[PDB]
Amino acid sequence: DIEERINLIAQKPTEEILTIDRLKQYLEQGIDLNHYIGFEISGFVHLGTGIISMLKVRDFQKAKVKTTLFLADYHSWINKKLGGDLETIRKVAKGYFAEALKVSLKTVGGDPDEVKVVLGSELYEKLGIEYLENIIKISMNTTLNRIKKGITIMGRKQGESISFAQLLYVPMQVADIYSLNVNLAHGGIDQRKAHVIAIEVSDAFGYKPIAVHHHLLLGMHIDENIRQKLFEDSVIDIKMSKSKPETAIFIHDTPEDIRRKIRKAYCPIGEIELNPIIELVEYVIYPILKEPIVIENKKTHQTMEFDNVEQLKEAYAKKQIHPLDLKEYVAEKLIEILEPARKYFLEGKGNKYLEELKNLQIT
Amino acid sequence: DIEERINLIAQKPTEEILTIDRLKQYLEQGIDLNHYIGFEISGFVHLGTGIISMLKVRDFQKAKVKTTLFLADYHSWINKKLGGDLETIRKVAKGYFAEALKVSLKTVGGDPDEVKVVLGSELYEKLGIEYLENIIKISMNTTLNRIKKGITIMGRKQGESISFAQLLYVPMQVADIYSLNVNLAHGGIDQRKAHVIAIEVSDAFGYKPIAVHHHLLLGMHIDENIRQKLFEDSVIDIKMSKSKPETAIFIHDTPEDIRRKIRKAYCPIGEIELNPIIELVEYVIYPILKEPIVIENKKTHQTMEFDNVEQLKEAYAKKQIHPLDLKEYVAEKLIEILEPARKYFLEGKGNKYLEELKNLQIT
Repeated sequence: DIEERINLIAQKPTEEILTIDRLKQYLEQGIDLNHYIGFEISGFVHLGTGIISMLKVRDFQKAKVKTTLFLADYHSWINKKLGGDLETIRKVAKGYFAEALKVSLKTVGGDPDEVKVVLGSELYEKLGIEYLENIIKISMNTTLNRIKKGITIMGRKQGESISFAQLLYVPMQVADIYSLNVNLAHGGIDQRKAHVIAIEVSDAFGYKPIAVHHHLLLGMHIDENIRQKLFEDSVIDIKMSKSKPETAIFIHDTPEDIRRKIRKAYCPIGEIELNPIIELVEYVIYPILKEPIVIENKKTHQTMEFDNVEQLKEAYAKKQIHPLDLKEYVAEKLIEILEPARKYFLEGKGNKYLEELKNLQIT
Repeated sequence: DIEERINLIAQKPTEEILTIDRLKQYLEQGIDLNHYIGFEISGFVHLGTGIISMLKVRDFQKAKVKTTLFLADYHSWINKKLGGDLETIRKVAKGYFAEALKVSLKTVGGDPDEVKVVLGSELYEKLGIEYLENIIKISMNTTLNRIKKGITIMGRKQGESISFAQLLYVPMQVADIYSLNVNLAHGGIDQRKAHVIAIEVSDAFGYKPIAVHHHLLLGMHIDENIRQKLFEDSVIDIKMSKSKPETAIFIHDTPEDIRRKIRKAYCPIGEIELNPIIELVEYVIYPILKEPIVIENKKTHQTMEFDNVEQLKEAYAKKQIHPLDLKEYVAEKLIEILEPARKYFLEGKGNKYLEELKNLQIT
């Protein structure tokens, strides 16, 4: 069973695990894996922040680990998110953002009742001094350059204007992992540097936490020629974010919005290296539902069935699949998947949080 | 009476007050002045750390302000003081260091029962979240360069090896002032930068704290030619410290030790600009007891009476006072002043803390 668990933790949404041997030792000795993932409360919940993260949380639940959803309200308050008002960030956390992550977990096929939602302020108040001690013990075993290099954890460049709270962010995040006795730290690949610092200070806590980083799902508009020829990739990268609404596919977007956003997305004829459409197939659609991928051509009336995403990338490199039919298949699949979440947020209980907590606070 | 209070807060041990107008506005409106002074628990208590600081605490008590002695155990634990063990630093604080500052306050002529001794850990545990919030609010309104320049608060150079906890020291000290609602921040002139940062973040706390900095009492051995020709003064300065025992006059030193340390001290013939002996007269002896300064020459059998330290510096510039007679007068005066403290620490209750808490912990 052990290998099935590792495969289950190191599945397709996973991009990198540090380290697979440490995870093997942690299962050989019967050790119990605690997991959380940090979420800055910023903007609506889209596919990259919600679906793929919950795809991993569910994959962790099947692997019989403990899962936890962490709402870092202080980390968002440092980055001046949602107007910089702490009370505003706290409601979206306790209200809109938590219910958004739980319905996304149920949508991808997880149990929202089995995971634990922990707010940052309540955790720091519960521990009290132990949190500040962990911060100092981390800061005593790390350098300023390492913290000044781990700015990409929050999605900010090294050249952008700074504040000492943004530097304090990094030991605070490392303190979050140690405070919750988390053995399996999880997040995006942009959250790698802070997790590496956590392993570097395991001497002051008694255990090395294993870091798992999923694939940062890539936005629809990479039509801008940010050609990457080689810090360089970390700064100039662009992904599905919240300042850019038209390139973002939120879990509560109208089917018309999903169609018009998928349609205007970047999709070359045979290119696969940076296609935002096949990435939705590889990291969102197929991981949610593993049934064979069927696209329906127009010019030829035959359907086109592939057992797995590798055969799709084969056929797309051979220019056998027209981009409009792949786009129309992705849009329809995303509509059928998100429709439960859309009903909650637009037609059911979720409307109170989405309509007011997020929009009303916006000036 | 107002001017008598300002004179009483801005007396000879005071080197600089920021700002005298702000202190005048704070007394014109009847505002109440809260005071603390931070103490890293490091080494024995000598004249610079104990006597002159308590001379100001007593001067503050006469000015009818509230006084508080703060034992920054986390700040010493960051600087790896006393072996870096938190529990060891906590006992000297609760035991040796607190009783040392209180008997020094009673020696200079203050009330040890009127001041409040506050430990850092107990304060941070009492406030809990409010302390961490204040730290973030300070760090959000300050830059990294300002914190990277305020390293001299703990007595460390910019070029020396660093740790992120030493940088976090500075917003923590600013958070100490705001957490205790301190309107009159007090310390050495080396503690000026952190107090300036506190005024710079008064926007996030609702009041500008007034900073008072006393004269850093200067060590016996400045015979080394650290000639200062112009950061430069802050790095290369040398003062009465605890790594250098022979240049330090502790409050519990044997009269033989005080004599042999005063005797080998630096004392030019007519120079006054850097004489460690006249500084003991100007900032220690005369402020404690304001009776006319009487030195007794040997070659001429006449005594030499001066109303105040300015006339001493006049006569010393005229080479009318031989350095051995000034040294023998300073040594005898320091012996008669510290003898109450010596009895407590060497012959009375203080021996248990001094003999064991400090020496036993040393390996």
